Amino acid sequence: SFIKPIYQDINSILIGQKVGEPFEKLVYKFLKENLSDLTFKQYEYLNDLFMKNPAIIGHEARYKLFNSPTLLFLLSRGKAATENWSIENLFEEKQNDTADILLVKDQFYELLDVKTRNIAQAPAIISAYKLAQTCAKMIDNKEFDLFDINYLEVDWELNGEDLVCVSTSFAELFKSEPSELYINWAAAMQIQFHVRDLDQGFNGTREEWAKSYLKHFVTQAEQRAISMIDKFVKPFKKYIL
Amino acid sequence: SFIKPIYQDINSILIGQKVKAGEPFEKLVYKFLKENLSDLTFKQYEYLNDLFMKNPAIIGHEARYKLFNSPTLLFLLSRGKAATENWSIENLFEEKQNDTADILLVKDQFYELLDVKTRNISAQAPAIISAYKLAQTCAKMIDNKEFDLFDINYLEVDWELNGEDLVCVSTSFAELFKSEPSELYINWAAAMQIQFHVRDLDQGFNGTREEWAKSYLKHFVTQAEQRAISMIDKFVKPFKKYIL
DNA sequence: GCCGGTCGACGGGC
DNA sequence: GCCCGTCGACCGGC
Ligand SMILES: [Mn+2]
Repeated sequence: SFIKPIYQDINSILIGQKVGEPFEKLVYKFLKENLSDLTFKQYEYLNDLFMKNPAIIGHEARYKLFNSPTLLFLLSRGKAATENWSIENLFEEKQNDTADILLVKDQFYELLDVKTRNIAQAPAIISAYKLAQTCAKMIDNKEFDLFDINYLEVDWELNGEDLVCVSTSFAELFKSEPSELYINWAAAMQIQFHVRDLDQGFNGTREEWAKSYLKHFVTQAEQRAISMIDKFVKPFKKYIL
Repeated sequence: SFIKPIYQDINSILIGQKVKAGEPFEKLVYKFLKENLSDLTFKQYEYLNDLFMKNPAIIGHEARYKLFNSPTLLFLLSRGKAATENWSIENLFEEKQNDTADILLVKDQFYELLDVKTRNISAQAPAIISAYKLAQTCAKMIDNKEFDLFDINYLEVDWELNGEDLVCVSTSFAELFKSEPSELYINWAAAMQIQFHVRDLDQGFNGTREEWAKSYLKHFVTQAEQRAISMIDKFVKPFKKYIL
């Protein structure tokens, strides 16, 4: 995390700003103004990577520029989009992209999401399944010291016509207890939580985090299958008889 | 249906119209219907505001819920205790993008819920209704024998890009209750949404609406059982090896 | 709050 | 095209 060591600073600049989505642009702005050389939006990182490798043409070749199957899986775009890419056909911000912001330096990747809220309902974080896949690849490729998925919550309060930042929170996914992670299966299998109160006491490595998270996903997967029978089958059986 | 009879007209008018998202086409259908079927044509929050406004005596969520005279229709169109509780002429409903129906058409205690879909040409099949929402609707239709009360219909607006602007090329009309229920594709991960292309929706179901409900509920259940099972191969089987 | 279902829009494999 | 995940934004019952 390149953000933790300057989170003091980020908090204080964010506290008192006024406009809740417009808030993440102020996080980007600040980070770009202060960590310029390592601050990227995801489509921007991809553009930079590919521009800097003009000889690397076509999807299969460019897929090799990541030299990480986990990072190829989290950060890369699809075969065709990676094929059709050129200096005249650059990538553009897409919501479907994994990270709000990318911070990279000395081969380390900090995937960062900004979450904005008033004072209610837990946002989508990542597909529980997409995470399981991330973990599997981590473990398979022993990529335990490559990336973090961290979060920044901007808490705002209404004010006339303005919205004002009351406070900020920061959390690191790999510092959380995997089993405390709420999975909303129906809602695109999205892990949901508020950054402000995501547990931060996990005392293992990313390897132990990945194993522990796979245990949780597998567990909940089993639990959902069972829950589906109780919720979606049993009650409706009486109408077929 | 109140638009089935006038569809060649909505089709007449829409085809050939330019727009400089694809969504503003929904805007043109609403304008057309509001003008040619003024009293029937709503938008779920309009009807909601309307139903309550013309009943100033009826106050609070329970009393207002009675206004619907239909468990099944309540389910579809209602806004929940607090929203219904704090509704007034100084706190009217506004359209939410997670309401049931884009457009509501109503005459003589009959309801036509109309969704508008818009598209290019070989696009993703869009969300229709939560398979589970529909499962509850059907059950409610049956528990309460409400088989002649509402239809769920769709209008598809096909556009092609023409330089800066989009030009309506064709349109489609289809009825959910005329589709063969067992053909309805349920995308479980994506909010349990049944997805289909309106244009391709088959319309050869011949039976009571009851038979459609019973037949839908057969599909939903079969599909649910299959999904739960498939979670084991999709989400358990591949990750077991990682358990230490 | 916690839980979890709903509508939208889109990617992206084959 | 079909299949079906992934990210947004949201509701609304306890
Ligand atoms: Mn975001």
